[PDB]
Amino acid sequence: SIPGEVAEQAMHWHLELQEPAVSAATLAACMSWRQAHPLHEHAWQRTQVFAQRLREMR
Amino acid sequence: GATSIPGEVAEQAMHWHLELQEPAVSAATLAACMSWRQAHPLHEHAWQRTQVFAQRLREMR
Repeated sequence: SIPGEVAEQAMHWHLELQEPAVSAATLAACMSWRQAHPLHEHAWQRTQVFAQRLREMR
Repeated sequence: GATSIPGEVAEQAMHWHLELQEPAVSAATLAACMSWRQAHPLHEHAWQRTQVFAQRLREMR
């Protein structure tokens, strides 16, 4: 149950962290988002879990 | 016209955009949307252009 705005932020940061190469700026930014509100962190965690499950099904 | 999206890609792009418009989205739904975007360059591109035009349209309402 992630609110839509949190979800799009969650998606944008997850996708950035999937690039082959990530900048320190982007990391710093991702972490700041995660740390800014517990729902950010929760959204991040759950999205990690299902992304992993999804890959295991391809 | 100005480069269109193949029909099946657009159909998927509309589906994923509308899912993300819901007041609440599941993590499963995010993971699926991301996987689609990542599966082919056309998907990601369609997603981005669709965000752009949806925003423009909203500014016209």
